[PDB]
Amino acid sequence: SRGVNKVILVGNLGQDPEVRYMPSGGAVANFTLATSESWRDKEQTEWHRVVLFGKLAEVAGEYLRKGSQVYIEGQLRTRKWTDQQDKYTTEVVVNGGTMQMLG
Amino acid sequence: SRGVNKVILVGNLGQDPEVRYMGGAVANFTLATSESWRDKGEMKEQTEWHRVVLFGKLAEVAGEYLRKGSQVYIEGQLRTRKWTDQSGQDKYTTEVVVNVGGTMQML
Amino acid sequence: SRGVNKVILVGNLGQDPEVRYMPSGGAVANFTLATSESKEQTEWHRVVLFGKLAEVAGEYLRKGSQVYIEGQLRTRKWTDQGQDKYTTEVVVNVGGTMQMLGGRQGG
Amino acid sequence: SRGVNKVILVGNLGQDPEVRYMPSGGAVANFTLATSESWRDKQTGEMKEQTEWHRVVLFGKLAEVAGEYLRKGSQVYIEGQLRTRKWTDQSGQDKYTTEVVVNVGGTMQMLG
Repeated sequence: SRGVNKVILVGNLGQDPEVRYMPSGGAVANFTLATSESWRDKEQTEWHRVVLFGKLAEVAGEYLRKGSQVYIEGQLRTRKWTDQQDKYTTEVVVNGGTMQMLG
Repeated sequence: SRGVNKVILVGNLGQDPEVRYMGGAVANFTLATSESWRDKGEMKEQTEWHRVVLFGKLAEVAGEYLRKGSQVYIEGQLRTRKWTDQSGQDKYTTEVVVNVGGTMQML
Repeated sequence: SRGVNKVILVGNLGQDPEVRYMPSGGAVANFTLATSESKEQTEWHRVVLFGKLAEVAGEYLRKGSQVYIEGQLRTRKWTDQGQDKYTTEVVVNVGGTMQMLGGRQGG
Repeated sequence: SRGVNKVILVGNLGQDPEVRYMPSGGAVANFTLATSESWRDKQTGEMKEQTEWHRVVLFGKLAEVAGEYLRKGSQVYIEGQLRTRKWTDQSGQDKYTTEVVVNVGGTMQMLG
């Protein structure tokens, strides 16, 4: 493998985790994570799209709710999709990655 | 300051850095990282392209010394910004932004 | 600079932060932070904070507090009553932070 | 599994890696890694340099890869965790060593 692609997030879920099961039986979870920065000339929030697979996805479905504080270690992935044109979404994907609930 | 938003990358510039002066400098370039896995059986490979943006001294350093193919270490944060393109379509871009608490190191 | 020296910790304070003032007047906080892998084994990390963050730690942190630490490794040499001793600490530098995560361990 | 214990290093080997094989059969490698930072004292204006030497330990394939390809002065990327281990020395002194340990879930990457 060439280079390093690593994301570390701590923040709060903006909604309940959505868990879907793949025909194979592999769990997949999605949720958004808020991080913010406040400074004096001000507050700016960043919303991260997190994707979890397998057991970690199942853990998210059991235990995570809107407002839950989690730690995320994942990788950046930009994927192309089209809808009713070309759209691109950059996600934080947990594959070597971990998820830990902090409350 | 509320939560943690941290990106760490090691990779190679996909082109020469674009440097513009505002007085603070702003530089941008793309970074390739790749993972290689073996098929279930051939050595396969996928590259990920990251959009990096630098501000101040780091941007100026990038313009001086970085070129297409340079290997760098980046520590920054994620920012998704919205723009409408000239067709009226709302578009979003996620970039890796290196401000003060971030670094860039040439390897 | 030359190379990268980065430690990232999430865990719980082993004791109350010890805050002392240096001759210079700068604040310094010291405490231990526990991390564990599960068979279960605990790693105790020696954390050192300086200035405003150290005072913040003394005000608001207690034994059992969950914190996030971003710092760097420093091994410092000190002699005992006369053998040479070394301690490796996680020191929160310019580019580092400490963030209170809320919640606390019990007994 | 409880909390987070992560070290990230980029630096240069201070020696060739020593690779011993355990009786179990798994390889173990160790070497020291130098990281340095340079800054100008904001109060005094002086230029300052400080080097930090890290003790790295690798297991399994990475240990073997290190023995094959890494040498003194090689630039590597390390991701691992901190471990402090206790030992009494032949003089009877309790001693402590903090190492950067790369197990499963860590990586070692040759740079350049």
